[PDB]
Amino acid sequence: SMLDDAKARLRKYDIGGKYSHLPYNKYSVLLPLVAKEGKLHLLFTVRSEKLRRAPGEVCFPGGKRDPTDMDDAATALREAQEEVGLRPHQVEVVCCLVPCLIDTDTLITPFVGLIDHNFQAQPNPAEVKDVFLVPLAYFLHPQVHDQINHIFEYTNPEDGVTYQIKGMTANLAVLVAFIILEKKPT
Ligand SMILES: CCC(CC)C(=O)Nc1ccccc1O
Repeated sequence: SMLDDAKARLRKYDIGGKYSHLPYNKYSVLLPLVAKEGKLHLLFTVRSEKLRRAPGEVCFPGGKRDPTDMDDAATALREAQEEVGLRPHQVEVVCCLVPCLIDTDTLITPFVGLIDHNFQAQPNPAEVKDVFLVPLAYFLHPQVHDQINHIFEYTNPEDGVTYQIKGMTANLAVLVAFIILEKKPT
């Protein structure tokens, strides 16, 4: 099937725990895959205008590891629960993609998760101003804008609202699209 095909592709790129013990400042992100209307979508957040770091920006759910987390995947699941109400029975963590090195002392680890069809987002307004879906196929032919720095613009045809997606978030989206959608009969 569509969902079984996605997980089997993703598993070939799983690095597992290989880099997880290194002595960095540690953050995790969850890349949430949702099936709607016969196609795969990614779920994004818009960060609250009140936050210290990157207020108003598009990002995946995520945050800083804390002492309660059993491992890096637990960080990503805790944060997703707090930000959008995703419960653990509603997500299957399929793999761990290549981590992102920043600022010389920080390592951000991305996990891909398959989301239950009955999940409905409950944005926590102290952390998240908006939640939206983008079809995975968009990231193969994006609408690009140069700020020189590449910025994707996505307009939701439901309401005509435009979102800007950039940086690590945009890079990870393209990576997941390539993994899952390259070389497929139509
Ligand atoms: C903006 C939220 C995101 C959560 C994973 C974050 O805090 N990133 C980050 C961490 C350390 C240095 C720079 C950064 O952008």
